[PDB]
Amino acid sequence: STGSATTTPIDSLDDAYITPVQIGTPAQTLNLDFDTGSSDLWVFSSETTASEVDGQTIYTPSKSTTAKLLSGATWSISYGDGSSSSGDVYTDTVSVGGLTVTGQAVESAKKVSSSFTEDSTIDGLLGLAFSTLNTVSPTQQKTFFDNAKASLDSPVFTADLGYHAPGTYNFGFIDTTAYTGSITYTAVSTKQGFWEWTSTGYAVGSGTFKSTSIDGIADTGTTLLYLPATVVSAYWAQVSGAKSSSSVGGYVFPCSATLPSFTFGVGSARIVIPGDYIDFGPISTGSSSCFGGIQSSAGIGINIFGDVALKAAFVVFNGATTPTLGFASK
Repeated sequence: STGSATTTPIDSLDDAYITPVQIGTPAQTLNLDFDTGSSDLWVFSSETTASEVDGQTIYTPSKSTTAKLLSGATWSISYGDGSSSSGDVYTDTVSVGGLTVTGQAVESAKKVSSSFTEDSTIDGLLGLAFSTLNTVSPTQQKTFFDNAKASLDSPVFTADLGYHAPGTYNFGFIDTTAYTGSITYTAVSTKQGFWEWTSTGYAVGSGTFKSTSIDGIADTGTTLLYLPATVVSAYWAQVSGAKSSSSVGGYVFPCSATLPSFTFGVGSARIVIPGDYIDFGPISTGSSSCFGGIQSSAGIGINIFGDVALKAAFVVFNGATTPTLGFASK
């Protein structure tokens, strides 16, 4: 089997991407944030505290003839941005782009933090990291991909995120029309539960490539590119007037700037992030200070190849017995 679904930016900055997901019988379609940095499929629901729901579409398990309470199971998750959610668990039929999993754990939120409430466009998350990170207790549950894997034509999924445009998540096949040149594959460590890999270096604009190992995670659920302070300083030093602002929470730059590109290494291959991808717009409405899309990972504890990086590539998440990651230009 295979599946193919379009993923759409939630706003004009590509802050996140939503993908329609069918849950239950008859189908209830919710728009979920596919997150290769976490491993829980959770949804706004009829159980979510009413004051914490503001415009989201909810899953109502009592209206699904295939929903079953997973008795005694609870979940609770905290994300890198400080947001969180928790609740109980149902199993139900879940379909993405024509690919169906029966008996998928659907984690129903009883509580969500303010950031989730305030984002009316995201109805929940669909985790695509390794199932070892799944938070369901006392019986850990499998991700949608893990459940689907054995049925797929090939044990892979691909992320093809758009810049200010829709893109695609495919399951079970590699669309050879969706990228240019060849795909370069690189080793993955699953020791921390992430799609963790090592970039071979970077360049800023038309500058020379610096060969240096940068361990980080491929994370579709993180907006920006978070890299070591040395690398980030070298980038922003090429933008007149750019500075790190403790009050804003990262590097800002004059909105009048033209940003240089940023290149990262994948083995001997190179992925180029155009400068425009690094512009996250005014820090507040009407400001002439703009927020940068490359930020320091210092104090996160891990480097994160988030959407800023991934949307410059066609990315293969290869879930074979020994997982790997592939990157192609597009």
